[PDB]
Amino acid sequence: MIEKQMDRVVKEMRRQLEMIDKLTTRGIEQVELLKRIHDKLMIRAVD
Amino acid sequence: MIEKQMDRVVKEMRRQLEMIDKLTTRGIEQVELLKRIHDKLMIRA
Amino acid sequence: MIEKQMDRVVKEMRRQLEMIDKLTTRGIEQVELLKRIHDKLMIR
Amino acid sequence: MIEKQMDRVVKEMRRQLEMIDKLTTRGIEQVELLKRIHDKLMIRAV
Repeated sequence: MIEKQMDRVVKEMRRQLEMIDKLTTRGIEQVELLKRIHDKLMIRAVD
Repeated sequence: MIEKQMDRVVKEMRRQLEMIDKLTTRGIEQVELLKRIHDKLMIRA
Repeated sequence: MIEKQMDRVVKEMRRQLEMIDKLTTRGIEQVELLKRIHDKLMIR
Repeated sequence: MIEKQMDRVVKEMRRQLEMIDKLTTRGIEQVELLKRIHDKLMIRAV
């Protein structure tokens, strides 16, 4: 049945997109951590 | 200064990741809409 | 010597974005598995 | 109707995913640009 094949695909896509979402959130955390590093450099760049 | 180049890049990356996030959310909505389509098909046969 | 901390973060971001890339490519495959399903339905 | 509706959805998703892909590639470029910045910092450190 194609409807059962469609089901397997839909579940997989949901699962892929949820992972991409988790990774994206983890990336945004890293970007903040990168902003903090930029800041430390700026503080050191003055003295 | 490198530090100002780093700043421009960090800001850009955040902006890219926020877009990817919006698109991902939009995709999950579409996947639900696809689950609804699969259900209609199940009802039809 | 933060730079080592910056390094650890940059490597991790590279790793995260490469995963997102693999998943994105897997999604595009799926999107075509779906177009084939659409086609089978049309043939019906 | 459902078949054509499904088609709309699928085209939309393919478009969303291709954008995510472009952005991901742009992120990878930025990460390289960041590696280069780290290196410059290393050179300036000594």
